[PDB]
Parts: sequence; C-alpha cells; structure tokens
Amino acid sequence: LVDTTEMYLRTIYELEEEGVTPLRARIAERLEQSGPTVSQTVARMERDGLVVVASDRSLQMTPTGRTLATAVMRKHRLAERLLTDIIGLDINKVHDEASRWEHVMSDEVERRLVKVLKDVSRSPFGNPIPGLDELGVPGTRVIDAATSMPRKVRIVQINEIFQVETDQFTQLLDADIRVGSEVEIVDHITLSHNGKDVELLDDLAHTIRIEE
Amino acid sequence: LVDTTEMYLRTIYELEEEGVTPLRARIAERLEQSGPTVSQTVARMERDGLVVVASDRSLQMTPTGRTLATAVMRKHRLAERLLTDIIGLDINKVHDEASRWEHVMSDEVERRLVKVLKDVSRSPFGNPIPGLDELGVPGTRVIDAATSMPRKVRIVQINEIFQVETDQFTQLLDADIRVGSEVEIVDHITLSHNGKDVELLDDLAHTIRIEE
Repeated sequence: LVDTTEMYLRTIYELEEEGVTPLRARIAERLEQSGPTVSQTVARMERDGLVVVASDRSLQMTPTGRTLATAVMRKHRLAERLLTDIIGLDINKVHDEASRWEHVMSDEVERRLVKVLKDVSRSPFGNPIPGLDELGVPGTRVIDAATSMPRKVRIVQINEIFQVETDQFTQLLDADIRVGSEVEIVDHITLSHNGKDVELLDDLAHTIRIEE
Repeated sequence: LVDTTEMYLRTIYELEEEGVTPLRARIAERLEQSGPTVSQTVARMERDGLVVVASDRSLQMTPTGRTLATAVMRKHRLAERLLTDIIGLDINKVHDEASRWEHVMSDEVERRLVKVLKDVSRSPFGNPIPGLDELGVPGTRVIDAATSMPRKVRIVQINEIFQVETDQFTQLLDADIRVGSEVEIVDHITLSHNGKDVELLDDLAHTIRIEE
C-alpha cells in the first residue's frame, strides 16, 4: 500500500502543479532520495508505462500514470480536509500525516468523506482537490461492482447501443430498470428491481454502468 | 510504517485476547503467511526483544512487545470508531480498512480522536480499546515533548524529589508553575508561565512531565 510509485507520481503532479519542470534532480531533492535511487525508480516506472523521460530529460506522465497520480492527490487532499475540519489536527502536522494516509485510504472511504465533509473543492493549503469526478461528484460496470451480497446502487448507463443481444431489453423494461433506477445487485449477475429479478447475460453484465 | 512486526504483535494480542494460545501455526494461518515466513519473522522479533518463544513453543510477549501491541490495537480500534461513527463506512469493510490505518495513524491524531469521538471504550465489534491511559484518558518529559515552537501544555509532575539541583524551585514558585499549570514550552528548554520565563537546567528538563 504505502508505496514509492504513488509517492513519485504525486511529486511529479505537485511540481507540474507549481509550474516546475519535473526533472529527476528536483524529485530526488523533494523526496530526499539520492539521484541514483530516483534514476532506478523512474527507470522501472517507465517500464510499467507510468512515466516516460522526455528528450529534455523531463518526466512526462503517461495517461495511466496521470490517472494514478490524480487518485493519490485526491486521497491525500481529502485526508487533509478530514484531518483539519473533523479531527482537528494541528495545521503544522496535517501535510505529513496526510502523506502517509494517502497510501491506505480506499475509494470507498473517499466517497464517504466526500459526503460527510462540508467542502471538498480545495485542501486547506489552497489547492484544488482533483478527480472528484471519478467519485461521482461513466460509473462502474456491474461485472466489477457486483458483489456476492446485494447492494442497492443506481444505474448510470445501459449502453443498449452496444448490445448485439437485445433479448433482455423488454426484460429490463418490464423490470422497470433504466438510467437512474436504484437497483439491487448480486454476483450469474442478478439485478433486482421492483421485486422482479433479472439475471443479466455476460454482454449486459459487462456494459451496464452503475455508481455506488 | 505499515509493518510486519506491528501486524504480528496485534495478532498475538488478539489470540491472547480471544483466549487462544499464541502458537506460530495459529499466527501463520490468520496472517496467511507460510509457516517458514512466520518462523523467520518471529525469529527476528525475538532478537529485538519483542517476543520470546516459551518452552511449549507458545509466543510470550515481553513487556516492550506488549506495549507496542497495545498501541497498535488502540490505533486500530480508534480507526474503527472513526470509520463507523464519523465516516460511515460499511460495517463489512471497517475491519480491513482499520487494519491498514493502524500503521500510519500518529499518537497526535489518536489524542484528537479521543476528543472528537463520543465513545472510545469499545470498538464497534465489541472489544475494549486498550491503552487509553497512555493517551491521558506520567506524561511526556519536557525534553522530549518540547519543540522549537511554543505550545501550551499542562505540567503533570515536577519530581522535585529527584532533583539534586534545587536552585530553580523558587524560580518555578515565583513563576507560579506547578502540577496542573498550563505552560508554554520551547526547545535551553525555556518554559514560560504568567509572563515569567524559565530556562530549565538539564536535570529539570529531563524529569518534568507534561501532557499535550
């Protein structure tokens, strides 16, 4: 959990954020790791397809690397909000505490935070909290979201347009399940609504989007 | 932070707690680590003086090992309280989330929690939260607590009885500093009170106890 790649990606994100060119020496300095250690960490982050060292020797985050960096910063900043507004930790300690929490905070906890905190637009240090959008502030496909224990979620998309199988359209219509419909899900993928039970086919089990 | 020793000590604490004999196989099972891995982890926890394998091959925690185990469980359980009462995380996820947070939660955060939570006597799973006493629910000696930036703390003990140096007794008396006196501290160790400033001698800087 508490990992290096997450820490490096956040650092790149920050420098980028402060308008600084993400150069390896700048990163080594901030993270207080030797230049040889960063060179080798960057060397393997490059193999995971998270970063690429541009011609000018600056670190360009790949789309995947950037998405990960964004989740880390969102978690870090939501941690800061929780620590100051709710917990009341001394403002002088908040940042260093949030730097450890960012690696162990789950998506599920972030969603709850986003709901219990008064304001999640900025961290107490003035910077905006990124990626709130990924937190329903499209959606999880049921095959991934659906657990062995029912959980009422909301249908975001059906994607009938991508269905080669249309046999269950009326089944959903009779079931009264559409975009915005609070439904019960169990993982074949059975999704209940209005007392009518619908066992989704694989194609539908893969393209229907929901939000917790 | 997120470490093995902490995890093992907590496991021993739990088994002990549930009345189970802390045997290595029981621990390997619960932690889902092979028997050889636990043998070697226990083998080095024994060298750190945290655990001793009793004659019957059961693990007896040393006083130091037990104190550490207690802090880990207190943190873990205060995390559970925070996650259910404040955050509202699903009761089915609370334990596994708290198991990661226990390694990154600072003492300073625990004290704040103890203040912001309605009840810290038990975790939502029915077990008591241990070591609250270590959280002021005696004290930190100023030499360790005193930081470069003043912070009004409360004097818990003076320990005049252990002072070979008595030159500053009247200095404190004139300073009106005693057990219960809210004082300002800066780290020689200067502790202000009622506008009068007292630069403690080493012996006093080491034995005076305070609580944040």
